[PDB]
Amino acid sequence: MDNSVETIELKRGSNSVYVQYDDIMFFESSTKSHRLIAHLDNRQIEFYGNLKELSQLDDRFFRCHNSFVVNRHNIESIDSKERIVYFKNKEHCYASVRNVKKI
DNA sequence: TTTAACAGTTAAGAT
DNA sequence: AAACTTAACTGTTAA
Ligand SMILES: [Mg+2]
Ligand SMILES: [Mg+2]
Repeated sequence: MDNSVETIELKRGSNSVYVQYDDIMFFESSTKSHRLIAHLDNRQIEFYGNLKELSQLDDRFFRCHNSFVVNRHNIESIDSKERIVYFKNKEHCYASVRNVKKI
């Protein structure tokens, strides 16, 4: 078990992958029902979970949109006009009108 | 500056 | 592991 760095267990059936919090740029809802996609530095992991629970895990995980939970540690910049959040790995996600200012 | 109506869309709670 | 339901979202628009 990785005890020295905060980690989240992402499950796939009886398989588990432990991912360090700051490996994660953001989570988004999957096109697949009841699944989410964790966007890591250079990998994506699809798993069963809910965005609400993830946002409750840690102050750094913020619900910036109904469909997205961002890791504040990995935000590089925000285009506030278009409400696009940019991450250190060059990915982006969207923030909602009601949540963008609270990031 | 603020809140929210509107109407379409979606996250998440039996088999 | 992977259909049906509806509260609560969404951006636009207005006040
Ligand atoms: Mg890292
Ligand atoms: Mg949080």
